[PDB]
Amino acid sequence: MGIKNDLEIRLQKLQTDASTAAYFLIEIYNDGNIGGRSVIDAGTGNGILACGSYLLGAESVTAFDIDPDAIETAKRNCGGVNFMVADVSEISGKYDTWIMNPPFGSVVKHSDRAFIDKAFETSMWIYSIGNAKARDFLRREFSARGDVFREEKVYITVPRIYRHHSYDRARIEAVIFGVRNHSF
Amino acid sequence: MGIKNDLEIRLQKLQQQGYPTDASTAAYFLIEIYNDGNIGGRSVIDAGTGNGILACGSYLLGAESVTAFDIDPDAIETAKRNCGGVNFMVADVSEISGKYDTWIMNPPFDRAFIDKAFETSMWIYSIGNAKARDFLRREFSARGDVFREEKVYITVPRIYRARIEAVIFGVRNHSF
Repeated sequence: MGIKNDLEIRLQKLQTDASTAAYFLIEIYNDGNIGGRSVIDAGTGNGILACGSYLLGAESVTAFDIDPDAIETAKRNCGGVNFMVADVSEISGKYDTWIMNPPFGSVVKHSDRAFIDKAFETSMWIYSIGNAKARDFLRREFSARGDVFREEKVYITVPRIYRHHSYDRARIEAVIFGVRNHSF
Repeated sequence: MGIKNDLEIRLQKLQQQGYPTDASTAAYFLIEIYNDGNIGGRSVIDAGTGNGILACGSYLLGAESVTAFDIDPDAIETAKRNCGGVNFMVADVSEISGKYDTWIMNPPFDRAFIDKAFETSMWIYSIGNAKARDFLRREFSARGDVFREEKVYITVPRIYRARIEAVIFGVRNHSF
């Protein structure tokens, strides 16, 4: 029932939710940036975005996280992916596409800019999905080093257990960025 | 001791299964690329990988990522056993389309592999029979800067002397 649904069910077998992850990845795929491409997934966590890229036919997929426990789980989820434990400062290879899922929001740190800097020194096509609170900062930074062809609003549910009132909004705002590196 | 010697012994233990570049020459070749700074922490692609010796060697030298392809399914199966940390795949060179820091090949001389190398990688290396030296030099010099064209000898059985003249090419892509 569509590539998004077909991918989603494969992601659900693994140990961003599967629907959102599938949506995000299919966009990159339709842009022509997954299939037959070398891809690197930064801050891979359980590896869902890396496994998804592999499932979509990426020529090669590399993924890293600072947490060894996350990598241990990721490797079992999809062995075909080149998973590694590493700090972003350690990344030094070249890849067609860079994917990341930034946790930071309003407050930016040395690390937050570290991922952006590394992305532009590493890949031609850069994608990010995360909190919409970093929207202004990210757009500014991405547009200063590349062409932002995508800045899309996507809604993420906030469990009621994390809400402070019945009249509060049920779904916060996230943002998807797609950028073409000015460098290579 | 010796980085070259250590790698050589490791590569020799690799299963042949499916003139091959001997472990010594392979180690020598890869160490040159490593010292050029194009293996360690880099994304490497080994074209026509065979039993995967050059791909496994690149992995053992700390490549950040290694991809390798061959049109022979049995070679790829043996390669995967030799070093599972490498992204081995069955494929014709025409199907390759990703970008990598470094392209490594061992041509049995085909412009097909050469064209793909220049389309995909910043650094291009080749090792093979010295008789293809003129052909390859012409092909490489047009789309890149040849910084290495070295004569070396590969150890081979006498059944077919025990040495054959080979040539090593190191090229920097004009592109990228």
